[PDB]
Amino acid sequence: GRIQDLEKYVEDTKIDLWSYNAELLVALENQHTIDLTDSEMNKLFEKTKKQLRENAEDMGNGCFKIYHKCDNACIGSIRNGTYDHDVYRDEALNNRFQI
Amino acid sequence: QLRENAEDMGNGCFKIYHKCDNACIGSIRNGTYDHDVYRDEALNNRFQI
Repeated sequence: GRIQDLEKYVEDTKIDLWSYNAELLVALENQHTIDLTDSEMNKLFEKTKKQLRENAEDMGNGCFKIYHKCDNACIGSIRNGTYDHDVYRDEALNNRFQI
Repeated sequence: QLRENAEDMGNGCFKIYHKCDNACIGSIRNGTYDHDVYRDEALNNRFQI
């Protein structure tokens, strides 16, 4: 009777609370991961563009236009985060703002 | 606020293209800085030939 009735209550209480509680935990982390992943994408994205003082336009689909013959070393340089803007800057601008 | 008067140095830094006096530095701080007054000289400096 009565006693048994209350621990059935206690049981269902716990499972319900935990179920919802877990449901939120899961969903909150999923969002967090998806955020963190694409944010790091954005962070790498920014790193490139920030490094590229002026030599990069924005193509319109996460693409950049480089205004100098950029050979394997050069392409690899931007990847390596060592790329000097100065060496090419002048020719990049004559190309970019051509008359 | 900085229309044509700031590059991005690459470490949360800006390069202003006019000798910018204490008033000028303080102006950007104060959020009153006109771009126009200096804009022309900033560009001749920035896109020098």
